[PDB]
Formats: sequence, structure tokens, C-alpha cells
Amino acid sequence: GHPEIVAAAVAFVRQIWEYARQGMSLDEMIAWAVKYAKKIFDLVKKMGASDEVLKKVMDAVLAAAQAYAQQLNDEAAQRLLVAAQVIVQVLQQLGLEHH
Repeated sequence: GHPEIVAAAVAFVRQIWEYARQGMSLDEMIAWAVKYAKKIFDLVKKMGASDEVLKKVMDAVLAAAQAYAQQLNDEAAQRLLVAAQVIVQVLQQLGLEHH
């Protein structure tokens, strides 16, 4: 029950969509993705949110990326989807490290 965290995660994906639209390199987009994944996980951890919340956040990140890929040219959309996959991979691993 933390819709503000889900909305924050979507907003971070929107930031990376802006980066992609501006022609940002894939390597820099991934660097931003990792930074934002850590920020998103901190929200989950500091709010004492459940594993279920973390799963809802991961689902929203992927869905947000798929949505915003429709507002990009082919290459930028491909890069956004890679960056968003990295966000979810980092979130999942941080959740496992948390226990």
C-alpha cells in the first residue's frame, strides 16, 4: 500500500525517457538507471515496505518503460528498455541482499 513509491519509480523511468529522447549514450543511461534503482530501493527500505510492494514497483518500472518506448524512435526506445531492465535487476538483487 505505497502508491507514492510506485509513482516515484515511474517518474524515474520518465527521467530516463527524457535522457533517451535527448540522445544519451547507452552506457550513461545505465549509470543513471543504477543510481535511480538505488534511490527507489531506499524508498522501499526506509518505508518498511513489503516484498509485495517491491514486486509492484518492479512491475511498474517495466510497464512505464514499455509505455514510454512508444514515445521514442527505435534506437532510443531500445536503450530505454535496456536501462529499465537494469533498474529491475538491481531492485531484485537489493531485495535479496536486504533478506
